[PDB]
Amino acid sequence: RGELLVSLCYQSTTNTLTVVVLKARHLPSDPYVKVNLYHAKKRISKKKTHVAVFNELFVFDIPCESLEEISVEFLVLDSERGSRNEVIGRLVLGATAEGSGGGHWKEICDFPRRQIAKWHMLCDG
Ligand SMILES: [Cl-]
Ligand SMILES: [Cl-]
Ligand SMILES: [Cl-]
Ligand SMILES: [Cl-]
Ligand SMILES: [Cl-]
Ligand SMILES: [Cl-]
Ligand SMILES: [Cl-]
Ligand code: NA
Ligand code: NA
Repeated sequence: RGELLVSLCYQSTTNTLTVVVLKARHLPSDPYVKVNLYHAKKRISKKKTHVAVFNELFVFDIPCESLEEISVEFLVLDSERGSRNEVIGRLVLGATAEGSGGGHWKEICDFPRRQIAKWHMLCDG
């Protein structure tokens, strides 16, 4: 399913979360990335890159005092005129994400104000 390089930084003093979509590799196409921010299970924000180096920094406002019920969803999509863009791959980082996102997310919580970059495997989405 391919790989996605993301950097995250929990700027806790301002309650912001910065997210950089850097790049994808080994994609199976006209890729862009959509980024959804969830509070508990409600989407509270969304971003997307242009349409595979992406190099795009986003700043999210966190409405609560911690990242405990926050999750970030990355979708790598193939842009195609005249039909629904197909999800090439998917990545969720959060407090109960599979393993990848999970530990990257934990490290973000453990080292606030640090930028931590990591390669993650994409899943089906
Ligand atoms: Cl490689
Ligand atoms: Cl989209
Ligand atoms: Cl979406
Ligand atoms: Cl949408
Ligand atoms: Cl650039
Ligand atoms: Cl932004
Ligand atoms: Cl890595
Ligand atoms: Na935001
Ligand atoms: Na389309």
